[PDB]
Amino acid sequence: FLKETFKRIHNMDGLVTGHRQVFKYLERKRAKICFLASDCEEKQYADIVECLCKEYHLCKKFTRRTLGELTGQVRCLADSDKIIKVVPASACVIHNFVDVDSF
RNA sequence: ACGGAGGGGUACCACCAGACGUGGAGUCUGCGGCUCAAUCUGACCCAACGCGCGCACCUCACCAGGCCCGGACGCGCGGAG
Repeated sequence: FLKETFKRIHNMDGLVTGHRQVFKYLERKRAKICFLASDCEEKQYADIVECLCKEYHLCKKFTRRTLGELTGQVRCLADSDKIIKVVPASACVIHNFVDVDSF
């Protein structure tokens, strides 16, 4: 599951993408958790995240495209259908947060 | 319609009887010309010329130079590595 609330989040946002955003959201930000891209371009790219997280709230899952799905980071035509390639993301972080059903 | 045709009428944007003026000097203002990078334009008998309701900026159109897109909305492509 996990595919509807993000959308409810996104209308008020809370998810973020790109390396600069996450780190600035990793430090000095209310990082609840984030579903990573799962060691894509580089593990060390994300080992910077895991090391800091375990040194300083999240987990991992293999579903990057979905990360671009719940994220409004794909061109969605008015018909509510897929158009462009679901833009892979990785920064994952969640802020406002406003899951429990999963745990 | 016109008549250096005829007959009736009329009005100080016609005259008689008079008055006050203008055109003469300096100046305010608008108008053609000359000039300039530009001296933004319209209107030319009555029926254009202190008229288009006060130009240091704006007004502002013209002259010499510089920021901005404030390119709505649909199709293809790319885009958060």
